[PDB]
Amino acid sequence: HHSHMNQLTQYTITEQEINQSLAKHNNFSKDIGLPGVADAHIVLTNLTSQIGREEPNKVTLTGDANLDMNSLFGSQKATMKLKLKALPVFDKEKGAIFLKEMEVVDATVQPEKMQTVMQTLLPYLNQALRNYFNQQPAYVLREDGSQGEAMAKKLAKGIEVKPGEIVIPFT
Ligand code: NA
Repeated sequence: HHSHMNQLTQYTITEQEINQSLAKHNNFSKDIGLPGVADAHIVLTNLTSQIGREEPNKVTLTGDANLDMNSLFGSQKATMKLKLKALPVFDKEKGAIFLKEMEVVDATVQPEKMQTVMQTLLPYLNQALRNYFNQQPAYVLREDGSQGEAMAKKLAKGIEVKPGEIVIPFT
């Protein structure tokens, strides 16, 4: 019965909850690189997370990107599979979890000639990613959801990353 808080001492956010939230909040569509030389517009979709399985305190993400790579002489479409890693950090003020310092762990690009361009543009993509996800939270605690979530917002004593899920202690 919904009148009883599942958990009384903490609140838990699963990989699946983070994924659905990202699916809502992730609208990453940015320009990366050097206009007129190697300048890509990149849209990131389908971000799926893995919580705290490698580095105990870090999160991993897989996603797809579509790119339009541009130069003064033309453009070419590219697609990309990415693996990313980030550091979840809780902002008490906003009652929100941010995936900070996001960077590309591995990437595969098609077509082939776009492979070397993207390797060069990697640090630009890293910049766009961490600027985007440093300010767009991955998860925001609401007051009009479960009572547990309401209580996390009010009491949250930071977060703790465990295998498979993010825990927000009330204590
Ligand atoms: Na940027």
